Amino acid sequence: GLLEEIAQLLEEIAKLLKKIAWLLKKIAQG
Amino acid sequence: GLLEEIAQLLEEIAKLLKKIAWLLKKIAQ
Amino acid sequence: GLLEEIAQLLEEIAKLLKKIAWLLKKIAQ
Amino acid sequence: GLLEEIAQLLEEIAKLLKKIAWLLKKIAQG
Amino acid sequence: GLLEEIAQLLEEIAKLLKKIAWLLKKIAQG
Amino acid sequence: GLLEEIAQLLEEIAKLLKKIAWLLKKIAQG
Ligand SMILES: COCCOCCOCCOCCOCCOCCOCCOCCOCCOCCOCCOC
Repeated sequence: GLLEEIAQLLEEIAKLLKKIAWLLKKIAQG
Repeated sequence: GLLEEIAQLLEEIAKLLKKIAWLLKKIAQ
Repeated sequence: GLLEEIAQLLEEIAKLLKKIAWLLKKIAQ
Repeated sequence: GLLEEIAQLLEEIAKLLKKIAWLLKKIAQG
Repeated sequence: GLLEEIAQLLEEIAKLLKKIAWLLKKIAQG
Repeated sequence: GLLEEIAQLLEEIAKLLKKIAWLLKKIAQG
């Protein structure tokens, strides 16, 4: 169903934001 | 530091998005 | 209800984004 | 500067999310 | 670099948000 | 409809995220 499809896409965005946060922590530890 | 604080805020946003996904599956069921 | 919970989570996300913006200005200034 | 421009764009995204929340509350009310 | 990597992930987030937007439009189509 | 408005707001957020991605590339350049 399409709501389950959107839910999976949000789960994918959440994973990408976590990846950005990890990168910023590296910029700060710069 | 300020950049580390921003990163922690992004992690909080991700947790909120996962909660939205859980709610959407409940709506569908 | 489930949709209202989703809206509340979006409002929380917006507050977190405003905090990130303030921190960016402190980095700049 | 450019960081201040990004800050402004994040403030705009926050405003737009707040609008989506407003709209979802309206769907739920019906 | 790390900023360019963040930029790429932000672009992917934007693409997924557009897919969500399209699925929302399809939900409106039944 | 309201879902369609939400979809368009998500598209606008996606555009702002793309602009942030551009500015981050410019900061890196720079
Ligand atoms: C039937 O009923 C259906 C209802 O269906 C409802 C569906 O509702 C769906 C809602 O979906 C909502 C989705 O929201 C996504 C929100 O994404 C936010 C993304 O934020 C990114 C923020 O990124 C910030 C990056 O900042 C970098 C700073 O870098 C600084 C470097 O400085 C270096 C200078 O030198 C030190």
